[PDB]
Amino acid sequence: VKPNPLQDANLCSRVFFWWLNPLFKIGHKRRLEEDDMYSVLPEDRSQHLGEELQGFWDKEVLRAENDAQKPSLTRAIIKCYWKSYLVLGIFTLIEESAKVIQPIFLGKIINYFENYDPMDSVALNTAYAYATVLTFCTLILAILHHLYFYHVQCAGMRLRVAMCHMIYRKALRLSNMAMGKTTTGQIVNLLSNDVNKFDQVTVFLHFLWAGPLQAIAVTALLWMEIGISCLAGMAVLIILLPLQSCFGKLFSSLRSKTATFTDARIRTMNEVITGIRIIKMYAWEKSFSNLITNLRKKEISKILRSSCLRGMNLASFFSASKIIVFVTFTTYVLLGSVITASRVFVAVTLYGAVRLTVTLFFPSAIERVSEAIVSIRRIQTFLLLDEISVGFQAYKNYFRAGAHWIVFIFLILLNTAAQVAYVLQDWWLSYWANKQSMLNTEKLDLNWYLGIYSGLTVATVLFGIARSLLVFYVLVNSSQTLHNKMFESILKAPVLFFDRNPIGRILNRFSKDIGHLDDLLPLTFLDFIQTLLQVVGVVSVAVAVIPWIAIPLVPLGIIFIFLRRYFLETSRDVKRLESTTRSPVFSHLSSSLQGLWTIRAYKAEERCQELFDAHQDLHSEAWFLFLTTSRWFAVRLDAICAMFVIIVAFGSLILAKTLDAGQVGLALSYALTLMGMFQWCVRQSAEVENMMISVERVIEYTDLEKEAPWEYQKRPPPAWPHEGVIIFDNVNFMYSPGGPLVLKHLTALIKSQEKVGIVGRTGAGKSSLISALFRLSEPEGKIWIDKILTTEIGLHDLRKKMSIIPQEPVLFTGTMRKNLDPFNEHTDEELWNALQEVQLKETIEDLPGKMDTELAESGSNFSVGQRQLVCLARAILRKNQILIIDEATANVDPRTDELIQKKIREKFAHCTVLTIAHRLNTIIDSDKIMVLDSGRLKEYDEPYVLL
Ligand SMILES: CCCCC[C@H](O)/C=C/[C@H]1[C@H](O)CC(=O)[C@@H]1C/C=C/CCCC(=O)O
Repeated sequence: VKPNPLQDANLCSRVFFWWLNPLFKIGHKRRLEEDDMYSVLPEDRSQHLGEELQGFWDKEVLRAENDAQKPSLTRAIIKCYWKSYLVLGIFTLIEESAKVIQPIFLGKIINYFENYDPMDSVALNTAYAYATVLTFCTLILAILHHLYFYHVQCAGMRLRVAMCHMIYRKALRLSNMAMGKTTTGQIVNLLSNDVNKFDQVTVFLHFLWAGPLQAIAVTALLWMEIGISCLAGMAVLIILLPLQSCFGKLFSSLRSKTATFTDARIRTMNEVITGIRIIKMYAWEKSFSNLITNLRKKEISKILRSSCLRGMNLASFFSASKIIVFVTFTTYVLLGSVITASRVFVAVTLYGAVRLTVTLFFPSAIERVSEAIVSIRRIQTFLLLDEISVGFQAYKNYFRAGAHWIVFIFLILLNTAAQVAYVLQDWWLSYWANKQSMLNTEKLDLNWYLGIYSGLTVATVLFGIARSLLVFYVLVNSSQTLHNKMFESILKAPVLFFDRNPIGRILNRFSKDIGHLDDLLPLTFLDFIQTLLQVVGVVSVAVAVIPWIAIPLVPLGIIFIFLRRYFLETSRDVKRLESTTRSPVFSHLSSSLQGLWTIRAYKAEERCQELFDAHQDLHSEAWFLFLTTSRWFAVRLDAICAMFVIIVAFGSLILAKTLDAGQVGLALSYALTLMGMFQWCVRQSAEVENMMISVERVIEYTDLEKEAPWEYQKRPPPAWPHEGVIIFDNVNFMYSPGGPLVLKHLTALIKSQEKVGIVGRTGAGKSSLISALFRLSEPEGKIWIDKILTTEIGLHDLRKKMSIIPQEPVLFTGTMRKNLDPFNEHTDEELWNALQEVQLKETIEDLPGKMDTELAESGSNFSVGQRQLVCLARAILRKNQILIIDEATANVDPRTDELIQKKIREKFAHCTVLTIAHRLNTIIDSDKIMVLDSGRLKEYDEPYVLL
């Protein structure tokens, strides 16, 4: 088979995942397909994860049913998986007591500088010990965390694989009564949407008892340094939850109404893309343009506000750590105390450690657990019922369609000032401290020192708020202007581009690509640039204090660029192995649920269980690699993220003779903040470059074929239907640019007011004479129509004067006044006269409005007879001279067809008609007939000679 090295691998070799290199050495050159991924451990099969839980649940049900109570399932899980989490809790108890010891040994190094005598070696080694205790917590946090994370992630897939097994095992004991009620759709939703929530629960399960413990320890440590003034920093940290939950539940409404706005646009686009051969022939391209532009305008007007909300939320998350420190320290200073450099940065670090975890992790865990319990209750209710007896162009084209480059020069200067203020606000405190220490009572004036601080604090907020809104606007205008180009381009592409491409493709494009452009890109771009600018400030602050930390940074910045590619090469292959191996599970489940009776008839109900186990083991294999390949990278990254700190600290120590406390504390407090942002910065770029493919494929349009224009300048006479004389020549056809000809040398002669009929063999080019008059596909040759050609005149000026009668009518979503006259150019009584002349006046009398009778379901409420009648009404009201009749007889014999034929024969004042048909009897009494052979034509004078 494929023995995996996860076993037979000593310790100190699976902490760095040293056993997973050959896979990368292989995938680097060959694109492993399916047979290069290892198997699973023995204790990860389904037969081993399904039987034990089934036994526990059966024992629970028995014990319960014994005494009068209701049985539960959340007690049969915990009875099996308690030792695992009992052991996993020790670590999270050990790593939460390390984020509290760093700031306590950071405040003891700084204290060496305030009291510094160069000729004293008994107090310099103790500082080295303090700094050494500070390099053992970073290793724990950064290196030993990625194995505990893998294990707590693997502790969920076991549950998710155990549930599905018993679920399926239950789906083969159902009785007829209980089966006919529930639909298979819900049984598959159980497995496709619910169990998939057990992979995130166990991750967010320890933030419920380790969140309320960290805050107490931190607010008890703060009291020993500064005092009561700590409370003034914990009140600006509990208000954010109220002031954000309500705003989010307000935000949801905008999204709801935006969706209910945009659904109609997609519906109308679906209705347009199908039936384009009728619109392009009736010249009705503008109405849809207008009633699409309106909806798009409304959608944009409703999206702007949501975008502003999200931008303000991001800007509030950016600069919340500056409103706490300002208040607490202005209070600590106004009460009567003095300021030093050993308390400030300790408090800074503690605040930064608390606010993040509390306000970002405590809320999500509750939602996760609630969803999990809901899913568990659903599955429980199920299990108890009865049984049986790219490139840079793709960025320019997307950024230069948003605004002039002046805006791209303004937002740069707007982004490169918020960070400057973010750093100067902190530098001011070090300046204050170093000026205080030099005293011996000539105290310090508070006005200056305390006003400059408020100024630096306000500028940050203003410059952090403006940027988000500006970026959002600049990035939404781009989509706003691309969609219009796309739409206006599709209304002119010939029909050739349509019959080869399927509707689903274009519609999925218009929906999903635009959704991505309008919803997700700006947020990711903004977060990425923000988290990328924070790091540069950290580095530039650490360098300016110790210029000798620029020599190793270059060796450390060249390994990242190669490692990223060495990983991404084979990281973009496992996703395919996951998806393609996941789909067969649902496929087999659906296939097996239907064909059930044919299974119970025979005593073979376990073979399918073996097949299901086999089909799930492959997904287990392909999922066991995702976690390991995601963890093989974070360790190497955290190695650097942690070596930086060691370098900084030991440099500060071996250079204690040429600096002071303020700047070293400033450097350390910024270096101890690098373990969270680096991962996010390196992780968002992946999503960005993944979803830019929609941008790429959208610009595939905006540059396509383009037929002749709609209107020239050589206008025709005010009325040029005078004498319909459609003469012909040796013109030919070409559907494809180099395809076969379906018509050869059709030189004929049609006279004014002469009803003509065309007969032939179905498939010999009988339905191709239509594509030359309306010139859908520009043919070769000459076609004179009343002393003038059809090639030196715009399409509209021609298509508008030749009325067609299609074979299969179609109705459009709207009133009964639009389908007959979308452009108001006639009078109501005229429409009434036409309708009553087409034998339909009482049919609309029944309905309420008589001018607002909405019809839907693609004209399903009427019969083909009424549809042909209303089309004849269109033709009548149009009142043209030429008339092109087509027919496809598949209706019934009753008075419908007889009446339409009588009307065609009597109503029209013998105005240049020419008919098509297949039934020989339909074409009778005509003047001249056309027999269409397999590519030529041999007509005769009258039907009296034909037979
Ligand atoms: C500004 C945000 C700083 C904190 C983000 C933190 O570094 C999470 C990073 C992500 C990144 O994909 C790599 C990694 O290990 C984390 C993946 C897990 C995310 C969900 C649980 C995060 C969780 O434990 O809560």
